[PDB]
Amino acid sequence: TKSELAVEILEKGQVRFWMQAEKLSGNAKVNYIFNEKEIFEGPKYKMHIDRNTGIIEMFMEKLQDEDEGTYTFQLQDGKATNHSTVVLVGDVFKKLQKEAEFQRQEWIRKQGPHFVEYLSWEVTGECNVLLKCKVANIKKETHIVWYKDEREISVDEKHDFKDGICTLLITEFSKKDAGIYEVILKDDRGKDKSRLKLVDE
Repeated sequence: TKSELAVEILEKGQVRFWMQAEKLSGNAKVNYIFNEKEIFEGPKYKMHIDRNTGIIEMFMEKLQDEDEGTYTFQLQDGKATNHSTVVLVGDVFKKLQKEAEFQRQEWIRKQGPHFVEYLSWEVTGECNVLLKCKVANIKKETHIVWYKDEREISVDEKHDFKDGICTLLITEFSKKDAGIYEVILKDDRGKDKSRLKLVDE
């Protein structure tokens, strides 16, 4: 065994269980085990063996809570028999699960219109407040919608860009302008949201 069973998070948040054998014959057999029960290729687990490199892999799209536990690859090649086990319990499980969830959601988010910088505010002009954000992967069809307190606020609709700044000018800022501002980006590729609680005293 060149390396024992280990688990890492890949791009798109995929979960990769892998180990490396020094050598495989091409006639090797692997059994995959989770919490003392054999598991099989299908909608949940995908398995791969690369003969030349000795790499044996199992992939998952994400970790459900019930996926906490002990994983074993049982390897048989000729008379040689080995196993390698990883225990995914406690903090390591939580960390893997959260990292997978975060990376998967981030990859998805980025395939559509999304925020690069979330809402912030500045003062400009004659005591005005400008709300601003920075967005990316916008297309002509993308809807950009601004709200205060769940009520739409109309702005000029000129996003003749893919990446850029979106702003909302609040003229003569006063108490009536306090509230929860939101900007939604959306098209058939995805939806992203930003929020800003603007107070006045």
